[PDB]
Amino acid sequence: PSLEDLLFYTIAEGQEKIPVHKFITALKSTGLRTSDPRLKECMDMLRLTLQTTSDGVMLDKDLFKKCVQSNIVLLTQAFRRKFVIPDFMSFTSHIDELYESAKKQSGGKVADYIPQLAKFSPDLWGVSVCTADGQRHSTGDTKVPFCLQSCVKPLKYAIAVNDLGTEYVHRYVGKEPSGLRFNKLFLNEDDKPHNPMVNAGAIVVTSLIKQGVNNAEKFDYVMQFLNKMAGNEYVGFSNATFQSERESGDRNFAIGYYLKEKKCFPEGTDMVGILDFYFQLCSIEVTCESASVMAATLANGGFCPITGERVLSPEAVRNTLSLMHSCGMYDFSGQFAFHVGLPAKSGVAGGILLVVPNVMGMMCWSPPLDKMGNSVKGIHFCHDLVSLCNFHNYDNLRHFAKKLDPRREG
Amino acid sequence: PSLEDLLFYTIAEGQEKIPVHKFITALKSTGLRTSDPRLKECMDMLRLTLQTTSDGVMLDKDLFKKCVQSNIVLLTQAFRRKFVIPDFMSFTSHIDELYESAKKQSGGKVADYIPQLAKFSPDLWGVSVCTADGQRHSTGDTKVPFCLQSCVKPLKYAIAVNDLGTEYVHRYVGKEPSGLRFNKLFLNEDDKPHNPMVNAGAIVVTSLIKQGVNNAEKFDYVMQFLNKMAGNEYVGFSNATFQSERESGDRNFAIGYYLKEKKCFPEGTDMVGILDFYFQLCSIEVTCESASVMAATLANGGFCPITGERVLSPEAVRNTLSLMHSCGMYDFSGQFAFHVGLPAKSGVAGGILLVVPNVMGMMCWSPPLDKMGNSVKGIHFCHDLVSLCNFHNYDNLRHFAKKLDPRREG
Amino acid sequence: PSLEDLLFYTIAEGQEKIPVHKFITALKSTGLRTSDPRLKECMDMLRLTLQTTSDGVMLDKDLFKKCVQSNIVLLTQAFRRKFVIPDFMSFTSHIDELYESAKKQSGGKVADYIPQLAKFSPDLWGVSVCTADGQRHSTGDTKVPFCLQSCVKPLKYAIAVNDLGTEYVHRYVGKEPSGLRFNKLFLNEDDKPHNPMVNAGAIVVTSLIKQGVNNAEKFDYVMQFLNKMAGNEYVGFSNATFQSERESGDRNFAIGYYLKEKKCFPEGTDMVGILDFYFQLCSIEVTCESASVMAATLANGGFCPITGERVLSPEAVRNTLSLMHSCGMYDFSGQFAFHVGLPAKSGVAGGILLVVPNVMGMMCWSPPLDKMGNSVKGIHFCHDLVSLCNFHNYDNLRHFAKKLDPRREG
Amino acid sequence: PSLEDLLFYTIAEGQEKIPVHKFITALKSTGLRTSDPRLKECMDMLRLTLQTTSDGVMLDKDLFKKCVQSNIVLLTQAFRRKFVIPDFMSFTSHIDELYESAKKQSGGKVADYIPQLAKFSPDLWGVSVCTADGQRHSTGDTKVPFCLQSCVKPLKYAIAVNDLGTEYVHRYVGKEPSGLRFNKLFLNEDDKPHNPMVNAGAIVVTSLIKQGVNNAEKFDYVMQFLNKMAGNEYVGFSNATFQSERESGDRNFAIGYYLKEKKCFPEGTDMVGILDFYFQLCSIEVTCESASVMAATLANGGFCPITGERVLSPEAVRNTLSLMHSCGMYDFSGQFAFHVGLPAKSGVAGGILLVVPNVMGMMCWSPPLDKMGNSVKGIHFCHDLVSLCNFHNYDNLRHFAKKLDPRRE
Ligand SMILES: O=C(Cc1ccccc1)Nc1nnc(O[C@@H]2CCN(c3nnc(NC(=O)Cc4ccccc4)s3)C2)s1
Ligand SMILES: O=C(Cc1ccccc1)Nc1nnc(O[C@@H]2CCN(c3nnc(NC(=O)Cc4ccccc4)s3)C2)s1
Repeated sequence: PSLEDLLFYTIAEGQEKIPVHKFITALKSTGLRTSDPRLKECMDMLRLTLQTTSDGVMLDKDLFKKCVQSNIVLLTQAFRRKFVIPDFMSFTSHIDELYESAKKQSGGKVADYIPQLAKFSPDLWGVSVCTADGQRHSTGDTKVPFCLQSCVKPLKYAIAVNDLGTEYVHRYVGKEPSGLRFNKLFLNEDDKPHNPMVNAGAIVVTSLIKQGVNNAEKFDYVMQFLNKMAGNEYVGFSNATFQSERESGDRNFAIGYYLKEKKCFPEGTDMVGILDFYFQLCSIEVTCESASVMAATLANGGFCPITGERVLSPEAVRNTLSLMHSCGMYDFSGQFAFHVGLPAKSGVAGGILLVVPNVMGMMCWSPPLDKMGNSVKGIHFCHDLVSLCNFHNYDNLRHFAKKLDPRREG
Repeated sequence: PSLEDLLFYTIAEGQEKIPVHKFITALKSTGLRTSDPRLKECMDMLRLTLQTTSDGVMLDKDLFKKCVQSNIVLLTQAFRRKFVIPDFMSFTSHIDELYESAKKQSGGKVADYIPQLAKFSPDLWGVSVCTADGQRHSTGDTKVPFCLQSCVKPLKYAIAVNDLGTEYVHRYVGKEPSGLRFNKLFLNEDDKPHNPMVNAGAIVVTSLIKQGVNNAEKFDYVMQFLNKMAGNEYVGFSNATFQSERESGDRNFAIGYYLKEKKCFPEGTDMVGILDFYFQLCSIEVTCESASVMAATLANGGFCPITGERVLSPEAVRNTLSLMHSCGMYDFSGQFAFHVGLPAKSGVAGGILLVVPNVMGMMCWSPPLDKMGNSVKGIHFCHDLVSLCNFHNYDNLRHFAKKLDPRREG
Repeated sequence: PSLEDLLFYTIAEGQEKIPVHKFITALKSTGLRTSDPRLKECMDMLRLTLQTTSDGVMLDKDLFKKCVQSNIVLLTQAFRRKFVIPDFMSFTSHIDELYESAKKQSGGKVADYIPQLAKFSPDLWGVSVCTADGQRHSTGDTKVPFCLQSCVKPLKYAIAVNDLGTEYVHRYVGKEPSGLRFNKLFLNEDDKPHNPMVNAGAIVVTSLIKQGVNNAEKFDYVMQFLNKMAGNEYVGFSNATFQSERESGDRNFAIGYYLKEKKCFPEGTDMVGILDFYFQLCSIEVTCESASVMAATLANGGFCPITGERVLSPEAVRNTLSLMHSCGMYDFSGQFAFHVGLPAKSGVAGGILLVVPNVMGMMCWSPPLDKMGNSVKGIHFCHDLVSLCNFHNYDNLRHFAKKLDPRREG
Repeated sequence: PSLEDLLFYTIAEGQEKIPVHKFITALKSTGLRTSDPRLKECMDMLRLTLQTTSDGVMLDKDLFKKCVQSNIVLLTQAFRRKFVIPDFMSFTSHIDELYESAKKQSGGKVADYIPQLAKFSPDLWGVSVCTADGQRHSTGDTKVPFCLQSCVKPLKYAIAVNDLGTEYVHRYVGKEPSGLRFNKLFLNEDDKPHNPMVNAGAIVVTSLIKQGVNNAEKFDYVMQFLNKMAGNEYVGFSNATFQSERESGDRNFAIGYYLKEKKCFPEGTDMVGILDFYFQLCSIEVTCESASVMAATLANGGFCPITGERVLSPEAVRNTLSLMHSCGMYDFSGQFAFHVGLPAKSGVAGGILLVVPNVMGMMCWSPPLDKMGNSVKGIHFCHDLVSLCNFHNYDNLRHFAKKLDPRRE
């Protein structure tokens, strides 16, 4: 008996050897990417044996075992259809029609707040999927960088809860939606911002991360933290929006000064500096692939799906998903929690960092926003997504009408 | 091969025949109860053949086989560990520990609004479980009748959505929590009550059920409905509470008139009569066992777990859980949604109607309310429950730290 | 070779005989209805031979031959997938999603002009399809009667051109849209109403049908036509609406008198009587199944698709479609012609008579009008339909980007 | 089995060889022209073997194969009568009678406003066809160059929507016909010109193409666009016409200043410069064969029929065909939309750029205009054409009286 041989004959045909063009397209059809970090060791050993004999792309029973032996447990669950979406290619084609049915919603206005965001083209539209098992798919402008803006608010909240714990973090920021009331107010009635997803609350959260060290070290700590959430995929920084958001942020300055008398920061806070750190964190750049992985990290209880590493404590992810449910889409949050039922977070660059817990993480991106600040195409996509699969938070995994459950086979 | 045979040797021990108490204790240890409605044919023939011969209580291979023949698909999931809680015996032992730690919380005040709820003892405390598969467990004062009071609000909202649909019903009622600055107002800014879980909204929803018939017919139409949600377990009516809620509903009479003014009911509504219907629906009686099956029907996508009949549409159940999530615990809702993450509804009688979607429904009952109107022991129980199992809506089903997952073996 | 046999083994499986439910579910899935008038002999002889032996139910090669013998030419085009939409099962599955996306549009207000249209519920919403070959599908409230109102204008225009020819009819009525300052004016500068689709023009056209005869026969002559256009499905008359349009038609009276000094009718016209006839023609009743067949006759060059009968001359059908293109949706006509590109007609009752030439006719109905008088749901549906298929008048039948073409296989 | 063999034997006679005149006249009778760009390799391989031995003009099955292998799938649908007009030879003979019945209509007066248009003879008259498959036919004066004038308005509108998209373009110009005495006003009540086919709208459209570059580069971008649209057939520039349109263009200046005041352009517009661009764009030269291919690109969903290239987005072609339907013939537009049912666009030079969607494009040219500005012969031809074939937009492709349908056998 052997796990490697059994997998060999499943791909082999009962034939003697496997061409390695056939092995990787068998692999790519599980949705995995040959660049998966949990597979380097297997593809490190395939570029090795694809120089030893440049003739015969072919692989014995025994040559197969020494390329895959290292990663075999992850490869067979991929090949025994044991990933969270077993027929991943069927699901991606649904992602495709979902992408392109959203593609003809030309409504919306791109943020003119800054010359750096009006800059971005209204025809950009990208959707990226990463499952809790690492299966990936993209369509549209999926590797164009854009800034997270307020899509970083759950990520910095998670970091704060991860390092400091729920109870401390919420001495300083609430945990409830304000109400379609106070788009306008900074503080709840305990003189705390309502929740980490609104600018007043985000700024307070930003004040908590890595106290006692300067703002350059603090920023690097969030960036290496954000690196782990993304499996070390792309996360950058556009100094252009950063310097443009510091010239044009009188209300963050309004909020900041509002927080000082009201003694909403912890002792020793340099508010004007924290405003700079906040402006930096909102100009962090990602793609939808990058961001989809961080989404999937939250989809996966704090484990990065493409590295297997523990990034965020489960307590941090639960809280972060809790509040993205209720507060994550500006004024549209309650409507969104009702009709979509997914923890999501939107940003002025056109991003929606969407999380389907226990299934997949996603990132949508189209710069045209509606009049509540949400990517028009993005909102459309998530409505269609829940309208077609039982990813809604309170769909039943047993009785779900004419919806699909991509989590199951036949 | 034939299931009744396969199941026969599973209990048989490899022995000759199965005594019927050995079969009955094996079944009850799966958590099913011999009175299960989906088991009635099987238990009708065990009582019959234990009259056909008053000696030897043992069961041949066909004597067993033609007693379970009608019900075999359910008995096998029961005996093959295929229910959603496979190790139900330890899970109830946890419910017991959970029950008894809430039992030493002597705080709270019993609602003295009317002599009928001040009548109730502060030492009454009951918790009842019913799973999406029909498994039951109770502890404490579990068959004492009490009125749902506002535990009926999700149930009548579901009924309304089932017959009229989301889009119609929500012409008349909102779908968001007010904000804990608006426990006080009746209407949001589209002049709709904020959501079905608050008195103004329940009252509007009640105005929608079964228009065109008188209040006696409406009441029975809702009552037959609650019978189906409860698998025909106890659903009653306390006329004592109803007549006393007719004296002391100046706020409801306030709300009713405020709503008729603002053109909030559908045309042709007799508001004062709807108020009478509303007081009726709030004085409908249950026990925790009755009501736990009621909750399990929403846990189960609208199928009553102990009868298999479809009671509520999936759209009705999803919306009802969506709004119990955010609006279900009066002012404690946002705190509840954060710390417990379970769709729940409380009532001034001491009830909390709790739903763990895809797993189980429950009803806890202790009349002493805290200063926000929620059962003290109930609130204590629900916090302990999710701190011990990954039932929180945004717990991860794969990575959940030191919590238990009763959905899996060990 | 023989045509009945060839169709026999195509369904037969090569097997036995054909169960007659298997023949009829095969027939219905082409979209035909067993009630089709061109199939009456086949279903008469199938109901007959399912009495000749009450106990079959199967079909010999010679028994199949004598049930389909009279109808074989139509059944083969149905079974050789030679109808204008070959995969009708796909297309109706799309129509359903189109219907359900329009169902969530709660905007609009029902015409309260007369108590007869305010009666109608805002949640009535029906869509019905009939192809140039007779294939049908409906969804929603498709056999609820409503009056054509101004959906009759294209039809009476067609009747007029069919009997009198283009050149005579347009002595009295123009053939161009007014332009959106002239919603308000009755006559162009040749002292003719602008076109047959606006009230002044219809009223003049009403004056041309069946001159020299009294109003009872005139109405009856139009009713014979509309029965023929609908294959004798439901077309009725609402005396309720007619008398209320008799009370509240000061404008048609205003218009009627304005048309009389300017000598706009033919000699010998009794203007007030013509106004009465026009009021009758507007309160004629249909359902969307009924009316969808009327649209399909215009889609089909004047032949009723479900009877094969020639109803309108090609000249009448072309002109009526020419003018529904530009003038058919009130103030929205030019926008509708741009974004939808289909000959359509709207009515105050909530109807939209839509024609996809050479393909199919449809009738959408939801009584809520927008602020220009067009069914909100109808307008929404018509956008999504063309946004989904290459039916736009000026889509290309070869290069049409990511749109669907139901005229094509795969 | 092999297609070059099959096509060889369908042409061959069943004899062993084909004279290559028999192959060329058989090819021209499908209506394709040996100059078709999609046949270039094929004619490269017979320009070559028509030197290997200069007499003995005949072709084996393997020699035939090595010239047509490169172009084989386009050549058989040509020879298996699978083009959208299978019997092109009768259709062109119908186009001929339509040409000659229209040629006897001398009504009209040549545009006399500028000397360069007075220059043109009243008896010049050309009609050229190009089908969605590349079949070509002409009659009369079909590569005498003349300016598009206002026949360019759909093309610059197509370019605009192709690069910028429908929603942007129609921020600045409407999408409906004005009303028959609103020929005189420049703006509707949203302060946009009514549509891209009227001068105010065209002038605004001209303001949208290729912003941020100077007017020499702008003009070159449009001509690269028109080159692709015509499959690189004739497109020129009459500097004579351009100088008469600038000396004598007071309404455009009126329009330009009226639009600038009402802020009808996008920010950063140089109005007097855009008027200059608009005047040159209107002096672009074509022939009827040239333009008929441009028409055929619009008949064909934005793909040029003689090169296979994707030129215009499908969204762009639909909108342009939409608006040529309702707004394309000046005051005669509504009448034309009723009786002809074809998207057409007329110009002061005497052109009518006509499109039969999914079938063919054509360009008519006779300089005598009627009293609404449309070529008399062009208008006559467009009436007779639909009077003969079910090309009317709302003709039925199934029940169509005695009109003939060249699309079927
Ligand atoms: O003008 C409108 C419009 C309007 C609409 C309908 C009716 C009337 C007016 N809206 C404004 N929004 N913000 C404004 O000014 C500043 C920025 C936000 N600031 C606040 N944060 N938190 C607050 N409240 C408490 O903290 C309660 C509290 C609870 C317990 C103790 C102390 C205070 S105010 C102050 S003005
Ligand atoms: O007890 C206090 C204490 C208090 C605390 C701090 C300062 C002093 C006093 N305050 C009261 N709260 N409620 C009261 O009773 C009234 C009956 C119901 N009323 C309303 N319901 N819903 C509404 N909706 C809109 O108003 C939206 C809307 C609609 C159109 C435009 C704008 C907004 S009004 C209010 S008294």
